[PDB]
Parts: sequence; C-alpha cells; structure tokens
Amino acid sequence: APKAPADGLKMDKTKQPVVFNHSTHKAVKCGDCHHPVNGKEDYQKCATAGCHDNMDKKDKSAKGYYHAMHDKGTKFKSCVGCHLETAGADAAKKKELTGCKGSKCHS
Ligand code: HEM
Ligand code: HEM
Ligand code: HEM
Ligand code: HEM
Repeated sequence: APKAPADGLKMDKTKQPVVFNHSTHKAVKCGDCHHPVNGKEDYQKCATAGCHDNMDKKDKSAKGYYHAMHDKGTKFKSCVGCHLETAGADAAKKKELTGCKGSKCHS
C-alpha cells in the first residue's frame, strides 16, 4: 500500500509554489486527493502529462492545474474548495486557509 511522504513537499510547477504537508491532512482519505482514474487511485504527481498539465491558469477544464487547485464545484475537492468548507464563517480561518496572499498557501 502507498505510504504518505515526508512533510514539506514543494508544489513548484508555477512561480507561486506552495508547500504541502501530509501530516496535517490525515482526516482526508488518500483517494480524495489521489483520486481514481480509470477506476484506480492514482498516486502520480498531479501535473503529470495527461493529468493536470495545462499551465494556463485561465483554463477551467479538468486538465487545468490552477483550476484543480483552486476551484469550487469540481468532481474531487480542490485545495481551496475544501479549505473554504473547513473555514466556514470564520474570517481568521478564511484568511489562513483560503487567502490569496498572506495565507498558509501563499505568502
Ligand atoms: C494517504 C495516507 C495518502 C497517501 C498514501 C499519499 C501518498 C502520496 C505519495 C506517494 C506522494 C508522492 C507522489 C510522487 O511520486 O511525487 C504524494 C504526494 C502528494 N499528495 Fe499524498 N498521500 C496521501 C494523502 C493525501 C491527501 C489526503 C491529499 C490531499 C489533501 C494529498 C495530496 C498530495 C499532494 C498535493 C502531493 C504532491 C503531488 C505533486 O504533484 O507533487 N495526499 N502523496
Ligand atoms: C494530485 C494530488 C491531484 C490533484 C490535487 C487532483 C485534483 C483533481 C480535481 C480537483 C479534479 C476535478 C476537476 C473538475 O471537476 O473539473 C480532478 C479530475 C481529474 N483528474 Fe486529478 N488530481 C490529481 C492527480 C491526478 C493524476 C495523477 C491524473 C492523471 C493520471 C489525474 C487525472 C484526472 C482526470 C482524468 C480527472 C477527471 C476525472 C473524472 O471525470 O472522473 N489527476 N483532479
Ligand atoms: C491541495 C494540494 C492542498 C493544499 C496546497 C493544502 C494546504 C494546506 C495548508 C498549507 C494547511 C495549513 C497547515 C499546513 O501548513 O500543513 C492545510 C490545512 C488543512 N487542510 Fe489543506 N491543502 C490542500 C488540500 C486540502 C483538501 C482537499 C482538504 C479537504 C478535503 C484539506 C483540508 C485541510 C484541513 C482540514 C486542514 C487543517 C485546517 C486547520 O485549521 O488547521 N486540504 N492545508
Ligand atoms: C486566492 C483565491 C488565491 C489566488 C488568486 C491564487 C493564485 C495563484 C496563482 C496566480 C498561482 C500560480 C498560477 C500560475 O500558473 O502561474 C497559484 C498557484 C497555486 N496555488 Fe493559489 N491562489 C489563491 C489561494 C490559494 C490557496 C489558499 C492555496 C492552498 C489551499 C493555493 C494553492 C495553490 C497551489 C497548490 C498552487 C500551485 C503551486 C505550484 O505548483 O507552483 N492557492 N495560485
């Protein structure tokens, strides 16, 4: 069975890189992020060719990498989508978890 990697993973496909820590996401099943593709949970890097490899941040199709990390109403939760739900009405948590700058994702 796949094992989570070490904390401090840098997502760095863009000029706004973001650190991801598995240890803070244990309340989330692995396959909610490493989601099924052709019926099997896929543990490849999200931006693998044929996956979320479109680096046009304006693309709203499934292959758009920005879209996959930021948008609501997606088939699997995005980073920002799930964080918005988590923050609820708490403005401090909305800033920490969903702010576009000065958040835990982007400085
Ligand atoms: C569940 C305990 C779980 C496992 C297992 C797991 C594994 C895993 C691997 C093996 C990697 C490395 C991939 C590589 O080859 O680079 C990896 C990377 C990322 N993960 Fe993960 N992961 C588990 C859980 C979760 C959860 C719950 C989320 C989403 C909240 C998540 C996300 C990520 C992300 C993002 C990465 C980086 C991918 C990248 O493209 O570099 N994982 N995980
Ligand atoms: C990496 C951990 C990773 C993330 C994060 C992720 C997210 C993601 C979202 C949010 C969606 C929904 C988009 C929408 O509804 O518009 C989505 C959908 C698909 N993904 Fe993905 N995804 C990650 C990893 C991977 C990998 C490694 C591949 C390629 C093997 C891949 C592919 C796809 C496909 C295909 C879809 C659409 C699925 C369907 O319609 O059932 N993703 N992903
Ligand atoms: C998507 C790849 C993604 C990123 C990036 C991400 C980041 C992130 C950070 C930076 C934190 C703060 C703690 C830390 O420094 O590790 C954090 C915390 C929470 N997250 Fe997250 N997160 C990503 C995705 C997801 C997904 C898809 C969910 C829900 C399904 C989720 C949830 C949470 C929760 C819960 C926390 C803790 C919140 C807190 O108040 O402490 N994240 N994540
Ligand atoms: C707030 C809604 C918000 C904005 C706006 C935003 C912007 C942003 C940009 C411009 C990029 C780079 C896109 C490109 O291709 O040039 C980027 C990248 C990532 N972001 Fe973001 N972002 C906002 C908020 C958040 C939050 C709160 C998280 C974490 C939950 C987050 C995550 C990510 C991830 C992951 C990336 C990709 C990192 C990489 O691979 O380089 N964003 N964002």
